[PDB]
Amino acid sequence: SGAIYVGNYRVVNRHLATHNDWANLVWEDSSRDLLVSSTTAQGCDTIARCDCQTGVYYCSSRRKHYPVSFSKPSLIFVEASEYYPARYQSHLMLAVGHSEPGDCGGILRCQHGVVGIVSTGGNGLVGFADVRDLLWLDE
Ligand SMILES: Cn1nc(C(=O)NCCc2cscn2)c2ccccc21
Ligand SMILES: [Zn+2]
Repeated sequence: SGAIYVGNYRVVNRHLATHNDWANLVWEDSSRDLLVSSTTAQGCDTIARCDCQTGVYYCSSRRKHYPVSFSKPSLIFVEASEYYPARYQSHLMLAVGHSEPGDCGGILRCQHGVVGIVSTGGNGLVGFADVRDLLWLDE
């Protein structure tokens, strides 16, 4: 689990979105595993606007943060789960690192702020859903 709070928005994995997230829907993209909902309270996380390929991510299955090198956001074929069939997920970044299904929602951060959130994994690789291109989150 996990979410990013910026301004009047909440950014979550689309497959983990609650009934309340869907009732206050702003934007969703099934190909990216992302959903954004509106909030009453003002969030204060900072979104990174950069092309960093190094950062740190939170791994709840180990209660630890790991520093990683990750690829640039792209279109990668990912295997099926109970939430999605096997498909091409877009705006996805991979890194060598540990992850489990329950780790989805953990934030990946660089010196500039929040880069994205854990969304896919397997074979000793962890995938993150990029949020740096969503410029409207700051207004
Ligand atoms: C981080 N992580 N996530 C999952 C997962 O099944 N849930 C996401 C659902 C999904 C499927 S394709 C994009 N999102 C996973 C499975 C094994 C190991 C690590 C993992
Ligand atoms: Zn950066």
